[PDB]
Amino acid sequence: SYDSPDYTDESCTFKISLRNFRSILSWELKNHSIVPTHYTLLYTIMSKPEDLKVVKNCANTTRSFCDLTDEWRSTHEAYVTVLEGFSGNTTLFSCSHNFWLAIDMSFEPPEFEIVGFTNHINVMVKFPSIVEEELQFDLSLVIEEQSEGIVKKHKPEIKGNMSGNFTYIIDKLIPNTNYCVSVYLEHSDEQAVIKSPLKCTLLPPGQESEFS
Repeated sequence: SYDSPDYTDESCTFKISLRNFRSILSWELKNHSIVPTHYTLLYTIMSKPEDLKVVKNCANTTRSFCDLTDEWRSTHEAYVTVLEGFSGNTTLFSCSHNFWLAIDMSFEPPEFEIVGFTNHINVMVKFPSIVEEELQFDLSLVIEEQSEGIVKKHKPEIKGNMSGNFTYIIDKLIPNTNYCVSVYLEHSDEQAVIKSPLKCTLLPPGQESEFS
């Protein structure tokens, strides 16, 4: 019992996710009274809010999460999006949001593993096969190493590392080092931490017996 009534009839909350450096934005329009099925994902760029587009296949669509790999190439812009959802045949809502990709860039879907050796770590971040030489990105990757209780944030040069089986090795460690390795990117702040579900790969723990 606090604040105003729980307006659970239009959460109008949208989220964007970057799968293999592909943009995909979704929406969260809660249902209370009317039951809207089809929606229309409309998007634009903050610098030009007058250039909104009802993306094909994302207009009156009885689906929710709409994709956009080459539709939001303005990585250096805040893709302002207006998702207008009509309940059945009538317009029931029209909400917008300034998507800060350049500042948010949510990366997670990509594949990633980490094999740990008795005395070292073998981290492999599986980013899509792409030739950065034609990449409009300007983001890095952060290999966070949480071994045996020790948390760390690695940020290897992604100048050609975000194009397949990223290869990083966390060394300078002693046997028995179970580390949860996350794969979050960094643009220029400590708030863009898309720390995906880590990977806790251990090494042959050298905590065996003890003799001469």
